[PDB]
Amino acid sequence: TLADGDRVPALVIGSGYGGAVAALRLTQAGIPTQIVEMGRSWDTPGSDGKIFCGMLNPDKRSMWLADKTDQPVSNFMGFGINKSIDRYVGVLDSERFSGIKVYQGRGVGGGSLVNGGMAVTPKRNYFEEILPSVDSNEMYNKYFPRANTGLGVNNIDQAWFESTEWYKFARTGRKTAQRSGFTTAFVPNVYDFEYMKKEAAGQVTKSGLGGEVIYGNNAGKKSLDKTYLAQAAATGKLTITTLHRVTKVAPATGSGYSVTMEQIDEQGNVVATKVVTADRVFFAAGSVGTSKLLVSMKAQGHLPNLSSQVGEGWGNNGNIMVGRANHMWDATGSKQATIPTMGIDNWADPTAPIFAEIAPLPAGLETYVSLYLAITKNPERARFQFNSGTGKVDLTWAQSQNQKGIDMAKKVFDKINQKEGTIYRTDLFYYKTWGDDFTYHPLGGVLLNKATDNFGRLPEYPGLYVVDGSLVPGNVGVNPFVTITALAERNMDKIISSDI
Ligand SMILES: Cc1cc2nc3c(=O)[nH]c(=O)nc-3n(C[C@H](O)[C@H](O)[C@H](O)COP(=O)(O)OP(=O)(O)OC[C@H]3O[C@@H](n4cnc5c(N)ncnc54)[C@H](O)[C@@H]3O)c2cc1C
Repeated sequence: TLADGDRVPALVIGSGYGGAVAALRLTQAGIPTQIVEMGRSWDTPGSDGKIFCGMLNPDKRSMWLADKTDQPVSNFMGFGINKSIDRYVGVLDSERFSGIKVYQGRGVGGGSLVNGGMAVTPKRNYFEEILPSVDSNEMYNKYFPRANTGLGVNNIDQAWFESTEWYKFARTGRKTAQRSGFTTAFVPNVYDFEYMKKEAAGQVTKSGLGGEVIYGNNAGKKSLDKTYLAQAAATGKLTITTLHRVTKVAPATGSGYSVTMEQIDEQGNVVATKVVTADRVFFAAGSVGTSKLLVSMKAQGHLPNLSSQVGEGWGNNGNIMVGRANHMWDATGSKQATIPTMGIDNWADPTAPIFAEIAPLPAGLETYVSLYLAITKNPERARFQFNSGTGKVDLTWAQSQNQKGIDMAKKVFDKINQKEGTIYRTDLFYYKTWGDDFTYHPLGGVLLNKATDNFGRLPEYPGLYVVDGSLVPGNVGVNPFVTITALAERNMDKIISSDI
C-alpha cells in the first residue's frame, strides 16, 4: 500500500475498465504499477458470509456513503426499496448533480462490479462518424476483438433461452417488439451463461437467477477483478491500494507529479492524507471522476495549462427508462434473470434512433410490466465547471435536455402501445412515466483528440494520460464498456511502444 513520500514509476487512478487495461498492459511490459482505488476490495465476506448483498433485501454494502438504499425503480411491488442503512463504503454510488444522478460502481473493478455485463461492440458506421480520428480498421481487426476476448465475452445458448422460465420477460418483450416491425437482437455478456444453466438446474448458488446484479454478483458475473485485474496481478508487478481517494495532481519539483490522496476508513471518515510522486499518471477515475479532477486542477491553478476543452462534451448515452403494461395474456413471469440478454435495435431509423434493452424487473411475482432502458441518439451535451463558491465541480446538465431522447423513445414505444392497446406505467420511479433523471452511462468530459491528443495524452503535461470513459464523445449508441476497453487497448499499445 502507498505511503506518503513514495516515488513510483506508474500510478493508475481508479480500477474500472480503463484502469484495468492500463494496469495489465503496463505490468506485462514489465513496469511496476500502482493502482489507487477509492473504494474497497470486494473479496472479503460480509455478515451473512457473502461478499455482496442482493437487491430484494439490500444492506449497507449496497450504497457508497449513503443513508438509504437506491436504484431507479422505486418501491414497486416490493422491488427497489429505500431502506435506511449506515454510511459504508458500499458498491453503488448514486452521485447527485443538479440535473441528473450518475450511478457509478466504487471498488476494485469499478463499474464492472455493479453493471449488467452487457458487452456490445458499436456499429462500425456510427463508430466511424463519432470518432473520425481513430483508425477503424485497427479497431475492428484488432482492438475490439482483443477487448471482447480479454473481457470473457460469451453468448447465451439460444435453445436454452427459448425454454427457460427465467427469460419469459425477454420473450414477451421480443414478441411485442416484433409485432410492431422492430428488430430484436441478442446481447453478448461477461456473465458465464454455462454457470447460469446450472443455477437454473439448482446445482450451483444462484446469483443472476437469485436477485443479484446492481449491488454486485456473488457468482457468475466476470467482473474485472476476475479477468483483467487477475491477469495484471499474476505478473507480480501490480500493487492495489484501496480506500484512497485522489484529490490533487500537480507537477512535482524536478520531475513527475505529486499525487495527493485521502485515506478513508470504511465509514468514509478521512483518517490520513498522503502525497506520493509518480513519473507517469493514468487517469481512469471514470467520465465523472476524471473530469472532476482535471477541471478542479485547472481551475485551482495546479494544472493551469490544460486545454480549454477539459470539461466539455459530457453526455449521458441518451439514457431513458420506461415501462409498459402488458395485457394479461402477455405475462412476463415471476422468475426473472437479472441479466438482460435481448434488445430492440432501431438505431438505423433516423426518426427514432434508439437501442433499448429489454430489462428485467425481478420482483419475484407477476407484474405484467415490460421494462426498457433506451440508449437514444440525443445530441444534447453538457460541461463540468468548477464552482468557486462551493469548491466543488458542477455538471451543467439539465433534466430538460433529456426531452429529445424521450421524443425518440416515444416514437418506438407509442407504436407498440398502439398495436397492443396498452398504456405506460406511471408508478415505477412520483407519478412519472419517463425515467429521465439518471444515467448509468456517463461519457465524455475529456474528449479524445480534443482535450487530449489522439492517444489520450495530455500534451501540456508529459506523463499524464487519460484512459477511461471521459475520452468518449457522450454517446456510442450501445452499452459502453466494450468501447472504453477497446479504446484503452488501442491507447496503451501506442503509449507503451512510443513513450515508455
Ligand atoms: C447499474 C449500471 C448498469 C450498467 N450496465 C452496463 C452494461 O451492462 N454494459 C455496459 O457496457 N455498461 C454498463 N454500465 C456502464 C459501465 O459500467 C461503465 O461505462 C464503465 O464501468 C465505465 O468505465 P471506466 O473505466 O470509465 O470507469 P468506472 O468503471 O466507473 O471506474 C472508475 C473507478 O475509479 C474509481 N475512482 C473514481 N474517482 C476516484 C478518485 N478520485 N480516486 C481514486 N479512485 C477513484 C471509482 O471508484 C471506480 O472504481 C452500467 C453502469 C451502471 C452504474
